[PDB]
Amino acid sequence: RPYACPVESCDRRFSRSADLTRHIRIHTGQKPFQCRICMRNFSRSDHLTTHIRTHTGEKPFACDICGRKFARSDERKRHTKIHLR
DNA sequence: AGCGTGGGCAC
DNA sequence: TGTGCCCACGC
Ligand SMILES: [Zn+2]
Ligand SMILES: [Zn+2]
Ligand SMILES: [Zn+2]
Repeated sequence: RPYACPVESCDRRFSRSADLTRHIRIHTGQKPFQCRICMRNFSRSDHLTTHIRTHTGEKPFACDICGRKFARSDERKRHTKIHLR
């Protein structure tokens, strides 16, 4: 990991500089992506997309066992295991 | 549960 | 780099 975060209080190191560039947003407080519905700002475009589903009710991920739908794949993943014994 | 949000990284 | 997934933790 050649790329160290230059912020004094931070000890994170990255394999790729582009990842350090994304990381630095934490320290600069930069949130370039805004939700046009509630005007909230987010650090990443991926997180803005899933956030928008909280407004639209879009839930693309259905449980294979019971059909319950979720906005995110990881939510469905956390859910499916409840069907275990 | 609902969902913010960082880290890894494919493309 | 931008875009956007998986994974994982947190409240
Ligand atoms: Zn840092
Ligand atoms: Zn919003
Ligand atoms: Zn289910």
